[PDB]
Amino acid sequence: IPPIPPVDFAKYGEIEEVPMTRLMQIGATNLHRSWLNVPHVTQFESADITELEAFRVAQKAVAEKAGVKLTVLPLLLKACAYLLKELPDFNSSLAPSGQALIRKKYVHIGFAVDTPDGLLVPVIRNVDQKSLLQLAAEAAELAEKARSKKLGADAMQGACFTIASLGHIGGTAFTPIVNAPEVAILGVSKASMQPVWDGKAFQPRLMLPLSLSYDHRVINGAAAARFTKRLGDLLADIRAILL
Amino acid sequence: IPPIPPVDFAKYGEIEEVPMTRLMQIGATNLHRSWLNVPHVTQFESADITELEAFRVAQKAVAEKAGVKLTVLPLLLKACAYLLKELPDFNSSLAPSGQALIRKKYVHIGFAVDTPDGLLVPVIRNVDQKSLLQLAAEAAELAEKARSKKLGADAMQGACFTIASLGHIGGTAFTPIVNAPEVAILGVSKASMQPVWDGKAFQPRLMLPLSLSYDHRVINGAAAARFTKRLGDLLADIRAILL
Repeated sequence: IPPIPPVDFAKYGEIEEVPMTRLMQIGATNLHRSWLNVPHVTQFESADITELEAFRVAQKAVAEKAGVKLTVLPLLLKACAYLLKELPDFNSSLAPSGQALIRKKYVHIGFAVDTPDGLLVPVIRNVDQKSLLQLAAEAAELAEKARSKKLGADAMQGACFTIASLGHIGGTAFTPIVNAPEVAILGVSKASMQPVWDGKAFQPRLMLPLSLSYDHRVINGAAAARFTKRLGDLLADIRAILL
Repeated sequence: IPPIPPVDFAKYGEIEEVPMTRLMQIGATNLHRSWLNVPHVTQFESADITELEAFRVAQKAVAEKAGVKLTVLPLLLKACAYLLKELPDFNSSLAPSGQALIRKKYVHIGFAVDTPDGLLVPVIRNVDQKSLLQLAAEAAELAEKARSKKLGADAMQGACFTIASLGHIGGTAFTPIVNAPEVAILGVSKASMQPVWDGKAFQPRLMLPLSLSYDHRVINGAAAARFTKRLGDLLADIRAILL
């Protein structure tokens, strides 16, 4: 692939060289390898989380009694695990022969933690089997170990899917890059009060922006549209996970 | 125990003798054995099922697609199974030595089916592990087999708890009899719209009457009051089963 021509940046003013941590360099390589290997499409959707939010906030007592903080992330992890089982092509990878998908029968999900040294994506194993306060505890632990460089490379392996949440900082939507060999990554941005037509008038609903990027070789437009539609449906009423 | 004196009923008018099925006679014996063995207390509670009802009715599409009818019974079975795990003394039996409780580490629940021949209480095994549409399917099957005399005595065994629902016929509450060696039975009656004080005014909420009878040798008043309070809490918001 043609390289970018070097420029003498100091011809234009003062420059300074800072170096990249080995973590950034690793990260840089993996993103570039994914970019050139995966033809990316991003499907955008918004989910009504007004009732989910009310639930979160009411269970503040129980979560503190348990010592966990219950954010949107365990609710997101539980719903994507239910969906990764319903729509199995999202829980799979392209076999190196280019002619088979390896469908995984397990659901481990990674989530992006941005640390000073670079991006880490710890993996919670068997998300489909853990409860909201279990995933809350564990997500929190893995993030603290990630920040404190105590995350062992074992916990960075064998994910089937990645959630990347930037809702705590800002933004309306973004187009994340698939962590190949996974086949999809869910970006989540900031929730806002939005007018939503109730058939007769506009009601304020709290809306969560979702950005699903996927590997278009494995997932086609209709399948990905159906995945963010079911996810918006499960987040609007998380009780559907019970049936 | 002193017998009831025989009366010549025909001195007062015409009488007719109909016989009891063997099922009624079995049933008659077991109830009398429980009655004389278990000092019974009934704890009454009401649960707000307005939102549960809305959920039931909205999932009518999914349940029909699955071929199951989703009544209140699978929702009741799922919540009592979660609770039978939280409050383990309800999931136990008095050991024959009179000095130990056998705590069961499994949750199988029976439910009363009134058939022409008599009462049958089929048992769904491992209710804690099945989903609302799974319990819906299975409850329906077991009831049809019960009515059609095809219920094998295997499926009438090893229950930990019994739900007896008469909400489809009527009534405000009743005092059910514990099926010893179990230690409790939940009676459920008809839901009604009821005014419920919202701090400022009376709001109509749909209220489900619950009647928990228990074996007072094993369960004391505070524990049973806490059990129907948690059950009313879980039925008012079934999402708490997710955490």
